Amino acid sequence: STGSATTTPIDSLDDAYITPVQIGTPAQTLNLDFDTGSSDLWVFSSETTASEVDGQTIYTPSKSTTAKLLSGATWSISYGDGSSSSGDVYTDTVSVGGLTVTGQAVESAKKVSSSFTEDSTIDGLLGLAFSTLNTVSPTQQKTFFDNAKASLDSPVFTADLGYHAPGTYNFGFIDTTAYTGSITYTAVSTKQGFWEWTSTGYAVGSGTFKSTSIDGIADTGTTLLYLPATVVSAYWAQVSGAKSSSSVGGYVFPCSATLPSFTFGVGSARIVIPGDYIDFGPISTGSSSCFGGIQSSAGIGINIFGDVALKAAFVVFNGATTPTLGFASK
Repeated sequence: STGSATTTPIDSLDDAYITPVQIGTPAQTLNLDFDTGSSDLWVFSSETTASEVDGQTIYTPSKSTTAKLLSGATWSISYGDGSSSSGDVYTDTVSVGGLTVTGQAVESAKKVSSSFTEDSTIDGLLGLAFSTLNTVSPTQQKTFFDNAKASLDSPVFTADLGYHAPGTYNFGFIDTTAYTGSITYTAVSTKQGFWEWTSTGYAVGSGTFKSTSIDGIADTGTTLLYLPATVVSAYWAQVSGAKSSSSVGGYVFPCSATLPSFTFGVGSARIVIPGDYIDFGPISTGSSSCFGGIQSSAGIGINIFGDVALKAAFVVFNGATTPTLGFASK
């Protein structure tokens, strides 16, 4: 089997991407944030505290003839941005782009933190990291990809995120029309539960490439590109007036600037992020200070190849017995 679904930016900045997902019988379609940095499929629901729901579409398990309470199971997750959610668990039928999994754990939120409530466009998350990170207790649950894998034509999914435009998540096949050149594959460590890999270096604009190993994670659920402070300083030093602002929480730059590109290495190959992809707009409405799309990972503990980086590539998440990642230009 295969599936193919369009993923759409939630706003004009590509702050996140939503993909429609069918849950239950008859189908209830929710727009979920596909997140290769986590491993829980959770949704706003009829169980979510009413004051914490503000415009999201909810899953109502009592209206699904295939929903079954997973008795005793609870979940609770905290994300790198400080947001969180928790609740109980049902199993139900879940379809993405024509690919159907029966018995998928659907984690129903009883509580969500303010950032989720405040984002009316995201109805939940669909985790695509390794199932070892799933938070369901006492019986850990499998991701949608893990449950689908055996049925897929090939044990892979691909992320093709757009810049200020829709893109595609495919399951079970590699669309050879969706990229240019060849796909370069690179090793993955699953030891932390992430799609963790080592970039071979970087360049700023037209500058020379610096060969240096950068371990990080391919994370569709993180907006920006978070890299070591040395790398980030070298980038912003090429932008007149750019500075790190403790009050804003990262590097800002004059909105009048033209940003240089940023290149990252995948083996001997190179992925070029155009400068425009690094502009996240005014820090506040009407400001002439703009927020940078490349930020330091120093306070995180891990480097994160988020959407800023991934949207410049066609990315293969290869879930073979030994997983690997593939990157192609597009």
